[PDB]
Amino acid sequence: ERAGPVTWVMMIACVVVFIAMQILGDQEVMLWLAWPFDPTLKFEFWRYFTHALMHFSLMHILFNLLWWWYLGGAVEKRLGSGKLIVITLISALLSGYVQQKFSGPWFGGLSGVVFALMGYVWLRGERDPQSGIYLQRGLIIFALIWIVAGWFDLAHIAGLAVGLAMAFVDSLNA
Repeated sequence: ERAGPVTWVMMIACVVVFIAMQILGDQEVMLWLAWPFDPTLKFEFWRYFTHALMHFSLMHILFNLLWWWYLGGAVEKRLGSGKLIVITLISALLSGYVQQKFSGPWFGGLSGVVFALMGYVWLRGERDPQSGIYLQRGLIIFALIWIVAGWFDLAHIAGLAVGLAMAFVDSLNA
């Protein structure tokens, strides 16, 4: 009667990891969950996705999970659990890949997924007001501020581009 099962299972997953991180420390958990730092480790495939589960502070997590719950829960409500899973897998895969090239393999966070969900929801809403999915200009304003804020350290754009591409492809139905 609220947010769907994919919205919830992600939130719990990131909660479990964040706690493990508190009890064991960041390093120990990064060591097993981070994008491979060494080609020998390229067959531990969980790492191409599991970087997205790790958060480094209670604000880090809370801020991502608020967006995830609002955006992801809207995608799962209007479009189903299948669509969220796939936006989530592809975006984590790709924003992890771009991020790793920008700055190496020691990173974590669901914000690549979150920027895919923002691009997606906003474009789908723009091109396809039908499916009940839309992003307020207030929130699109918060997206771009968040991006330029990131450029001044006050993944993102890669995420953004995946969500915009997927939403385009999904809105070729006029």
